[PDB]
Amino acid sequence: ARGLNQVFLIGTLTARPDMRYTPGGLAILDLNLAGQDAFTDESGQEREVPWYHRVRLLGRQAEMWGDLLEKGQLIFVEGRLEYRQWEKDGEKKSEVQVRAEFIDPLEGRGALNQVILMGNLTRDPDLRYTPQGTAVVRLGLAVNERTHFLEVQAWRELAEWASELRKGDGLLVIGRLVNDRFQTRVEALRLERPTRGPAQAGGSRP
Amino acid sequence: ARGLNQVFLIGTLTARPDMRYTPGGLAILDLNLAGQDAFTDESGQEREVPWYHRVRLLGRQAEMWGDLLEKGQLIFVEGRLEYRQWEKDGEKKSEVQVRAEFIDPLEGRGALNQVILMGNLTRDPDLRYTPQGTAVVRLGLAVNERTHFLEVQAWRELAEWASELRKGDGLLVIGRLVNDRFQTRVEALRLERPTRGPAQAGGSRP
Repeated sequence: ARGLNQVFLIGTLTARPDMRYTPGGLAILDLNLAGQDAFTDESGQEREVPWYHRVRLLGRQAEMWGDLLEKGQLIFVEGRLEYRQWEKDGEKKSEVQVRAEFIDPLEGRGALNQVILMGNLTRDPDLRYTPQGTAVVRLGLAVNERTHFLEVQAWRELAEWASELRKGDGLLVIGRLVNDRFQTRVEALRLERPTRGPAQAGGSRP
Repeated sequence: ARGLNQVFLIGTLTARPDMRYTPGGLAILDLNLAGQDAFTDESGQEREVPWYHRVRLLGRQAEMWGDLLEKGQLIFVEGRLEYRQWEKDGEKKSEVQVRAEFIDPLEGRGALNQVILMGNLTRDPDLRYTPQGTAVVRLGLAVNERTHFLEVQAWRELAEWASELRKGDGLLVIGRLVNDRFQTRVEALRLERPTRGPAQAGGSRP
């Protein structure tokens, strides 16, 4: 594909979902989900961070659930990232939220956070280093599967590789959604550069 | 969702793709991809297995690439699993293949195998144990996002949990696609049971 925007989550409801409708009649259901990621590796030496994401469900899906979800329920989400900007208003000029296309409450018997995107860089990479000497890069990505602008961050080896990218380059991103004003951004676990599609005729050749 | 069928791969072409058309004019392009998964964990004690999957691209996508792919090219695939059965013919009565909706050749500068499914069990679980005493279960899953029948396998803790499932139960599967007659099946890395949708009125109540 050219523009790809996919989010998969599995977290627990932190409050009872509260229904709501628009003046015209559109059902809107916001679910606050929490879970955690184990950023650790090797034989320990690291640990694991928590995440809290509000996911929005609209329409008939919102209509069939906005009444049955109890605080503490484990839920599976299949959705995408939504970018919105305005004047005035909010916290701030803009926000990125998770939009649920579907949801499926799961049995708890007695967390998953994955994101995959593909777009174009909106500006040149920004490589920086931490006091300890760890490479870190911030990337601006434009995704149109309106256009959505998303922030991505990568560390160490990946950061240094990404520092060689150029504004406008295509980028495939695979990672997890993270928090922090306050901003929802993507923490890249994997990065690849898709070579552009087939090569036209060309005036002077290439 | 109810029926979910998503496959994501990143592997290297093992031969130059060979174009082909149907009598009516449909473009068909088969790509043979290879890669490997590191089934290992903890401080070693394990290693990593290889995979070879033929992915089929049809139509205009097949038309725009079936000429530019060189043996050795790294490719990203976004697709789904396809089940086909017949009489006579093949190897054998049936086959499961990966159907590519899109593909994106990637720059190699100078592997990914993930599957997510949701369907219903077609029969009761089959729990077995290895000589070493390791729990292993084989599950039959029916997915309709025609219906596709897929085989799934899980080990240890997951296998014993899955042995408590019943024919007809809903199941969410997250794992990797594996080989081996010869059969393409799914190796579950994660399993969850989605509680069925909202509860009707009910004659005697439930």
